[PDB]
Formats: sequence, structure tokens, C-alpha cells
Amino acid sequence: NPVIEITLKTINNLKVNSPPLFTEVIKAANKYQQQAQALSQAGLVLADTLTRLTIHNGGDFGEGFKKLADAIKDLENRRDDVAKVLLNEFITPNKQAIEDDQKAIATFEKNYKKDRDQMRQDILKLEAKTTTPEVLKQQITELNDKIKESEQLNANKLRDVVLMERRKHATFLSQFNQFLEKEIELSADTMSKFSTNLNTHRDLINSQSQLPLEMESMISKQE
Amino acid sequence: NPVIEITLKTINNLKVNSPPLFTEVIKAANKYQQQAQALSQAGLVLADTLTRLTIHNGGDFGEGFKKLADAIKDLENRRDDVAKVLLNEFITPNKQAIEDDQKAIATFEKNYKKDRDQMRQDILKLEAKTRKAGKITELNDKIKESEQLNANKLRDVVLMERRKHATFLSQFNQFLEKEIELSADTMSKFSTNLNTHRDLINSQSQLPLEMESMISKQER
Repeated sequence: NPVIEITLKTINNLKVNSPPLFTEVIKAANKYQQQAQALSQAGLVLADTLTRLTIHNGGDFGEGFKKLADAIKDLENRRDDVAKVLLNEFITPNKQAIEDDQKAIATFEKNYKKDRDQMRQDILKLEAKTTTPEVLKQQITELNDKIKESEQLNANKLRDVVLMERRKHATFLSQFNQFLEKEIELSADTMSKFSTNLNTHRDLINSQSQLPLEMESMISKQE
Repeated sequence: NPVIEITLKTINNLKVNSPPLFTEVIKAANKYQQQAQALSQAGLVLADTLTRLTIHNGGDFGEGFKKLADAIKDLENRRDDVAKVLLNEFITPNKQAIEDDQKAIATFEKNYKKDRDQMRQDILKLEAKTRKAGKITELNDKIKESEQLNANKLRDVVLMERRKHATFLSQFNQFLEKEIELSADTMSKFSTNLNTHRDLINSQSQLPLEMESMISKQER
């Protein structure tokens, strides 16, 4: 029976195959998050070294260095927040969900054995409840009714478990989406910020051959 | 002489202050680049665990998992490219720049002194001269020649500092441009993933036709 076969196969997948595989994704995501924080902190140190350029270097270039430092700092702070989202919105909630689901499939399987065994019973007894054609008949149309009733249980239980699997997967994606949205946000902030620095640097680079006019104004004044 | 003092202050800054400050930037950047590679490698692992969900899970969700893993894989490989650009285009070239700039200000100072002194030896011998020759506008003029040797050397050294800072920014820009490129691809790819996920999530309570048809086939 195909209906029963897929039900059993879907049950095996959720109880046996799924929990370790999804748990590997969690471990992998947990490590990724840790490395993201590491990159974030390495970014802040870099930002600080750029700020320290402004100790002895003022003027417009000094302004550029400070502006570059502030941009990198702000972006690296936001990368940290991205890592936190992956941890708080995916890793921890899905870890809990993996275990909750693992218990839910145990229960469904129990009730599956029970309902199918209960159905086995009062079909045997309705079988073993068995001469005028108006007696054998209502014994026949009754046995068949219980079989059409058992068949409807198998199909209901197939729906129930297939939908249990789709709801598990949808929750997985729905939680992972929180990290994706924040990644998109960070990327958008990066494009917005780094373009302003590029524009500033380009004007700075194109002006490397001209003295600042407060430099000049000092030369004219000397007399 | 504010013209002269700024000149000495710029020689000192380029000679003494700047090289350790810029070297520290190179160091912090090398560390940043390495953490970026580590993050990239951890990402590849993550994309692998996602792909492995396809073994037992297929249909629409399985294909969703695959496209998610593929998206993360491409992006984390691009993050590695970005880290390379920072190393090959900024870290390595500016390391050489700092060394070269040290030789430059060294050579400059050698000639800043050599020329400034020889000027004094000439200016004294000339005021020493017309003293015993009136017993002289060339004096006035030669004095204005010094004020030109000074002002030129000031321009020269401030421009040396400007070129140094320009080169620094120009090399760093290569990395910024690649960060921007990575950000654009991230927005594009993840936006596609979100759209795929919305469809899947919205259809979690819908039994596939292949299931509905299998059920009906059992009744016959």
C-alpha cells in the first residue's frame, strides 16, 4: 500500500533522518556567527588605527581618514548585530524547534500504531461475527464500511504527517529569513556609506598636487 | 619664520610619526583580511550542511534548500575575493609605499640641509663683501632668493605628504569598491531567496497534487 508506505517513510524521515541533519546546520551556523563577530572586532581595531592617523595629520586628508574610520566602525558594529540576529532569531529558536518536533513525531507515531491496531481489532471481530441473504448482507455491507473507514484513516494520517514536514521546513526558512533580511540591510548600508567615502577620496586624490590655500596665504603674508 | 617651521614639522612628521602609524594600519588590515577568510570558510561549511538537507528532503522545499546553499556558496567565495583584493591591492603595495617614502624623506632631508647651509655660506660672504666695498641690492636680492629656496622646499615637502596620503587612499579604494560589489550581489541573490521562501512558507498547509492523486488512486 502506497499511502501507508509514504506515511511510514515521512515518519522515518522526521524521527531518524531529519534531527541530525538540521542540527548540523545549527552547529555550522553557530560557528559562522562566531567568525562574524571576530571579523567585526578586527574591523574595529582597523577603524581605530585609521583614527590614530588624525593625531598628526590634519587638513582635508585628516578629515578623510576620520570619515573612513567612522564608516568602518559603524558598519562593523552593524555586522555584529547581524551575527546576533542569526544567533537569537535562528540558532537558538530552531535548536528548540528540532527537539520539540522530535517529540511531536514520537507522539504521532504512537497514535499511528494505536489507531491502525484498533482498526485491525473491530475488523477481525466484525469478521469473526460471521444465514438468510438478509443477514449475510448486512454483515457484508458492514465489514466493507469499516474497511472504507480504515482506508480514510490511512489517508488522513498521510496528510497529517506530510503537513507536519512542510510546517517544519517552513519554520526553518522563516527563521533563517531574519538573518537574510539583516544581511540585505547591512549590504545596503555598506553601499550607501562606502560610496560617500569613495567620492570624498576621489576629490582628495585629484587634489594631491595643489597646496591648501591656507598654506599659500601664509606664503604671501611672509614679508 | 612660520614658513620654515611648518617645513621642519612636515619633515619630522613624514620621517618620525607617519611610518609607525601607517604600519599599524597595515597590520590591523592584515588581521581583518584573515578573519574575512575564516568567515568565508565557515560560510562554505554552512552552505554544505544546507545542501545535505537535499539527500532526504526534495520536492519544492528541497530545491529551496539547494538554491539557498548555492547562494551562500557563491557569496562566501566572493568574500574571499574581497579579502584578496585588500591584501594584493592595499596591504602589500602600501607596505612597499611606506618603505619608499622613508627613503624619499631621507634623501630630501639630506638636501634640505646641504642646500640651506650652502645658502648661508653664500649670504654671509656677500654681506661680508660689500661691507668692505662701500668703504648690496644683490644682498637684498640674494636674501629674497633664500625666501624662495625656503618656500619651494615647503611646497615640495607638503606635496610629498599629500602624494603619500593620496596613494594610501587610492590603494584602499580598491577594497572599498569590491566591498560595494559584494554588497550588490548579496542584495540581489538573497532577495531572490526570500521570494522563494515566501512562496514555500505560504504553501506549508497545502498538500501537493502528487499526494492528493496518490490517495485517490488507492480508492480504486
